[PDB]
Formats: sequence, structure tokens, C-alpha cells
Amino acid sequence: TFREDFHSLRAGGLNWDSLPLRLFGKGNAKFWDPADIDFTRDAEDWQGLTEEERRSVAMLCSQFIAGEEAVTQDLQPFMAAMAAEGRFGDEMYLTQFCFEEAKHTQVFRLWMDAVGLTGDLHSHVAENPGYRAIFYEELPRSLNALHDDPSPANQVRASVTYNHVVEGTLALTGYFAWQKICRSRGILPGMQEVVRRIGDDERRHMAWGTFTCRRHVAADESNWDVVQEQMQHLLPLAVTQIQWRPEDAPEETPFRLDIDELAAYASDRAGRRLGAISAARGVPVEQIDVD
Amino acid sequence: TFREDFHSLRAGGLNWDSLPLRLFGKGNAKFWDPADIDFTRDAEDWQGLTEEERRSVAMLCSQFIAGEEAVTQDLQPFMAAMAAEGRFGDEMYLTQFCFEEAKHTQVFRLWMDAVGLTGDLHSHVAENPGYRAIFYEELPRSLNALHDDPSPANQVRASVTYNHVVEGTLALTGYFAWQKICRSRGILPGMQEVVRRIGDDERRHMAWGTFTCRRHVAADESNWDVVQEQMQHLLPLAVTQIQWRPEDAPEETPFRLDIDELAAYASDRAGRRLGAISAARGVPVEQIDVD
Ligand SMILES: CCCCCCCCCCCCCCCC(=O)O
Ligand SMILES: CCCCCCCCCCCCCCCC(=O)O
Ligand SMILES: [Fe+3]
Ligand SMILES: [Fe+3]
Ligand SMILES: [Mn+3]
Ligand SMILES: [Mn+3]
Repeated sequence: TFREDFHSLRAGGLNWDSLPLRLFGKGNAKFWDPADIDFTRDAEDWQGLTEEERRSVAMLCSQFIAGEEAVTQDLQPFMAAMAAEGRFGDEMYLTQFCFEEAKHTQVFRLWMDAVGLTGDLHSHVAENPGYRAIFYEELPRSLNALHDDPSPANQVRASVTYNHVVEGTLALTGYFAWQKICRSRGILPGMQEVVRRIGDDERRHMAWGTFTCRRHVAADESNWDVVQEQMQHLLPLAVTQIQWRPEDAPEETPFRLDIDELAAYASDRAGRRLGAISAARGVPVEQIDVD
Repeated sequence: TFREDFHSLRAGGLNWDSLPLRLFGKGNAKFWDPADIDFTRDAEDWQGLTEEERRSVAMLCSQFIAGEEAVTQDLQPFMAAMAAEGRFGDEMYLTQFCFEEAKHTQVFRLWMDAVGLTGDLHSHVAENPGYRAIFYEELPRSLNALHDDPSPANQVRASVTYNHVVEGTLALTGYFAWQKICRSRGILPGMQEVVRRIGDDERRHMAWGTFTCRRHVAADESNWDVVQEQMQHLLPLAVTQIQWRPEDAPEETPFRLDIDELAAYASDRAGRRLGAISAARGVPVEQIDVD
């Protein structure tokens, strides 16, 4: 009762022109190893930051690494959904995606080790109601709903949560924050490289999510309503996450950052996700999903 | 009800000395891209083979690619089991493992495309009762049993099936067969490279499986009885798979292969798996699993 054929033995083999398999090939060509990045200069720069600056960097790094860990775990029901859909190229892509998230977890962990952020860091994520809502609750709920029901609507809700909010709104805003922190000051060249490489990977993750939502919208435009509903539900939580300040928080945010600017940037990113997905409305599904 | 902390934010971070994380690092250092292998000479060699030789090579290649596809899908419940055990380093490793199997599927598919094996090839696996029993039935049954019950005993049964039989008995015998086919004749240099690279990856897969079984045996030596029972159940099926001949089968196996020699080699590989796992009997678990 488990398997009756193999996609890889069908006539015509695997469709290398499919979006997931093109992304798989790009990810192989662009592979990078966290172990090759030297963090010694970052450790020196870390010592020159003020305490308030270290706290803000630790908070951003903690939000990132916990998020990379979360997606590493929470993507897995999508792999099983693609197995149920019979979509083996998408399943293959998701294996690379998931591994890439484990590798992102690794790289942040190595950076933290290098600068000495080796105590318990949960206070930087667990006290933020927006972060908790997304990464402790909404992300795993939406992705695990695919186990009992891998319907197009649930796939779109899961992809909006994972690819269009967690990645395509929050991670992108985080990369912008890192750029503001590091470029203004010429600090943390290792982290600058991390951000470049993880961002390269993220563009493929986001392309997969855009493809997933587009093909479902093309097949049944009711799924566009689902995309908008899920985004309207989640975006306020993402904005809350960005605007949160700890009890210990300085009146002046370090690095001359404007947290409300970050929130506005995030809203713009979310709008771009919606716009990309909206382009599939009225397109025949076979022109998006060659399969 | 889904997540309450993050392994990556705990004091002491991730334990890079753990076996799974050492393997993860090795896999990153040894990454290879299927797209970098030139199969043009293999295509020329393919044209010089007899029909009977092509049929035998197609059979071996089909058994491999379908097996790579099977493990790509069927490993995934182990990732969820490690999430349940709270074993995040093992989960990270399994993401690389799973991706590597997708990449093995890719490389065989590219080789098949290059030589022109692009029709339906199910006749080469679906008619073999040993192959069917393992790859259609026993592998997915044993691995999916971890969803409702990720107990040590079920983990050992799943790892014996996946790592010690599918990989550590059958794949290793298949690599030996490829070596016999290609080295005796100086043919298929692309496939020779494929076999070297996939074999390198397999040694890490098998090391993970050896570790998994060892730590469970060390914790509860009743799991040694489970290892032996599962191996005694599966090895006859693996031998049947190797000895199978199609209806169309020549009286003389091509390439001067002796199928019963391959079966004996497989039995020796299985014995080596058991011997490796048996070394954990009586070892305190903390000396295997530093965690
Ligand atoms: C100092 C103020 C910082 C404000 C916070 C900016 C938003 C950071 C969000 C990080 C979430 C990380 C998600 C990772 C997901 C992925 O890797 O695929
Ligand atoms: C011409 C006779 C050939 C005899 C068959 C030899 C055995 C081949 C078995 C191949 C199984 C492949 C399993 C792959 C698993 C993995 O990649 O992890
Ligand atoms: Fe991502
Ligand atoms: Fe393997
Ligand atoms: Mn990431
Ligand atoms: Mn393999």
C-alpha cells in the first residue's frame, strides 16, 4: 500500500525545464560551505561595539537563527505534500531547500560561536509576541496542516506563511537591517558575506514559493482570495515582530536604525509578494506549471 | 502546541563534535554537482555495447535510480522522528542526507538521458520480487512506522532497512557490480565517476545509520535483538533481488558477471554491518552519543 511506480523511470525521465528542477540545478551550482567563511575579524569588531549595540545585534542574530531552525523543521510537511501531489521535481527541490535552511542554521551558529554568543539566547525571541506568534505558532500550524490535508488552499496558506512572510517579508527585512548595521560602519565582514550567500539561497526559496502559489492561483483563482486572506492575517504579526522592544530596550535604537522604517520596508516586501503571485490570475496553469 | 524553544539558542549552541554534525560538515566539504560530470564518452561507449550488455546496464541503472528516488522519499519520516527525539543535530544531518539522495537521483537521470535511456524502464524493477518487496513495501513500511511510533526499536528497524540493507548491503553490491562492468572493459568513465562520488556520500549515510543503531543498542541491548531480527528478515529479500533474472534473460550474464558472487558479496556486506553495530554492546551510551 505504499509505492507503485517511480517518477525517474517514466518515459521522458524528469523534466529539467520545470521551475523546481531549474532551481535545484542553480542551487547546486551556487553551493557554498559555511566553514569557508572567516569570522575572526567579526570577533574583533564585536569587541569594539557598545553594550547596546551588541544587544541589538544579538537580538537580530537570535531572531535569524531561531527562524532558520524553525523553517528547517517546518518545511518538511511540504515535502510530504509534494509526494502526495505526485510532484517529484518539487519534492527534490524541497530537499535542497530544507538542507539549505539547515546550512543557514549552521552558519549563524558558527558566527555566534566566533563572537562569543554562547549563552542562552531565548530572551531575544521568546518575549516578542509577534515573533512567538509566527515562529512558535502560525508557521508550524500552517505547515503541519498539510499532513492531514495537502489541498491547494492549504498549500497556498503554507507557502504564504513560509515563503511570502517568513522569507519574503521578514528575512528580506532582516537582510536590509544587517546591511544598515554593517555597511554604515564597515563592520562584520563575515556577516556581510553570510547575508549575501543566504540571500542568494533565499531568492530560490522565494521563487519556489512564488511558483507554488502561482500554479494554484492559475488553476483555481479562489486561491488568490486565500493568498490575500493569509497575508492580511500574518502581515500585522510581522510588523509587530519588527516593532517589538525588550524591557531593557534603549530609547534610541542602535546603529541609527529606525524600526518603523523596517516595518514599512517589510510591508513593501509583502506587497511585492502579492503582486508577483497576482500575475498568475487568468494565466492558464499549463503556462506556469509545465510539470 | 508546536514549539517551545530552539536548540540553536541554548547555552553551548550546537555540539559540533557530535557524529551527525561532523558528518554534516564533511558533506559540505565534499559537495559535488552532477552537472559537472561529462557523459559524452559514456554515450559513445553505450553504442559499442551489445544489446544484451545494454539490457544488463539498464537493469542495474534502473534499480539504482528507483532506489535513489525511494530513499529520497522514504527517509523523510526519520527527520520527523529526530524532531520528536529533540535531536536537532541528527535532524540537520538528515536534511543533507535526503538532499544527497535527490542529487543521486539527478545524476543517474542525467546519465540515462545522455545514453538515451529515456523510455519507460519500470520493467527492470517492477518484475523483480525481491526488488519489489524491498523498495515498494518493506522500506516505506518500516520508515513510515516512525510517524506513529518513533521508538528506539522502530528506529533501529528503519535504520537497518535503510542504512544497513538498502545502502550498506545492496548499494555497496551495486557499486561492486559497476566496478566489475566498467573497469574490466575501460568503459563508462562518467559512470565510474558517479559511482566514486555517490559511494563517498554513502559512507556518510552508512556512518549515520551505524551511529543510530549503535546508540540505541548501547542504551538498551534488546535493540541488538531487533537489529538481528530485521537483518534476518531482509537479507533473503536482498539476495533474491540480486539473483533475479528477467524472462528475457541471457543464459550467460554479460560482462562475465557471476550473480551468485554478487549475492555472496552482499551477504558479506550485511555481516560487516552487523559487526559494526555489535561493537556498541556493552558500551555506555554516553561514549557513543555525546549529543
Ligand atoms: C534591531 C531591530 C531588528 C528588527 C528585526 C528585522 C526582522 C528579522 C527577521 C528575521 C526572520 C528570519 C527568518 C528566516 C527564514 C529563512 O531563512 O528562510
Ligand atoms: C546485472 C546484475 C546486477 C545485480 C544487482 C546488484 C544490486 C543493485 C542494488 C541497487 C540498489 C540501490 C539503492 C540505493 C540507496 C542509496 O542510494 O542510499
Ligand atoms: Fe529560506
Ligand atoms: Fe544513501
Ligand atoms: Mn534561511
Ligand atoms: Mn544514494
